[PDB]
Amino acid sequence: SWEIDPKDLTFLKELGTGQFGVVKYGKWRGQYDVAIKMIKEGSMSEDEFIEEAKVMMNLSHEKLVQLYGVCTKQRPIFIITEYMANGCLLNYLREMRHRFQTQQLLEMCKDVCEAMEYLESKQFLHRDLAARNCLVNDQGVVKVSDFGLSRYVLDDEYTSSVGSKFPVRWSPPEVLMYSKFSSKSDIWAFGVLMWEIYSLGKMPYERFTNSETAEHIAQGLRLYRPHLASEKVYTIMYSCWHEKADERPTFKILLSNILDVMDEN
Ligand SMILES: Cn1cc(-c2cccc(N3CCc4c(sc5c4CC(C)(C)C5)C3=O)c2CO)cc(Nc2ccncn2)c1=O
Repeated sequence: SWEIDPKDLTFLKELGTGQFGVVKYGKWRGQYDVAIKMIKEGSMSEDEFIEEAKVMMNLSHEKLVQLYGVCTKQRPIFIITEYMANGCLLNYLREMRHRFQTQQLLEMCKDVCEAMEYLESKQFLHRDLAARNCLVNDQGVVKVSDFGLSRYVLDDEYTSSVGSKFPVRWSPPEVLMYSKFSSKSDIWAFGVLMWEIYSLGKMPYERFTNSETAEHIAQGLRLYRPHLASEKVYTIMYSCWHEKADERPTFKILLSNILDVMDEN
């Protein structure tokens, strides 16, 4: 794992707080934009993360928010990542909702699907894919962020499937019932993400509680077709929500489906 010298980091701006505490914007060696997570003590299974972190860093793709390296020879430890000037996709969708062409929406889906196909090819699970966990750069490219980190979270409200922070609305039945994560639970989440994109950042199952969502999707309830989604596009997101995991497509197939819709237009 790349151990970055904290002396090479210059903090510039507060970016707010996430599950592991404060995140800042800064530069590495006076030139490269980076984000720096300052890992709050007690928020992360740190020994576990450090022991397992090299695989995460070796993940390299244009549509992933890259994990560059770590600073572990001090307290608190740092995680250093690629910086994305336009912030998280969920806010981006909401703030420009009157400006998007539908072709731009499909392109966001393509971006995320490319990232997820790559992770799938590495047998690497995201485990918390959602618009809130995608970021947007200065040229409008969407990238997937914080893949794999859900595993190291110490927060019972997040790790319990009946916790108030658990991503119930992005979870398939087998995750809610058995905590069975697989590439196919990332597939389900991706479908919900597509719905978030085409709904311009609406909350899935708004007005339903988490437990009501779990209850009803287990009984077959599915998100409705957003007004901006064509039938071809809705067919793609809907295919991600087969009750049976083994009936859901791969990200390779989804990518091929999305490319086909793009060509046709
Ligand atoms: C890389 N990066 C991270 C952030 C940023 C800033 C504050 C907080 C966070 N989050 C939010 C999401 C998140 C963490 S850790 C973690 C999650 C989900 C999880 C439960 C699985 C584990 C986090 O660190 C992030 C995303 O990692 C903001 C950026 N950009 C901007 C730009 C302008 N304004 C604000 N942010 C940016 O480029």
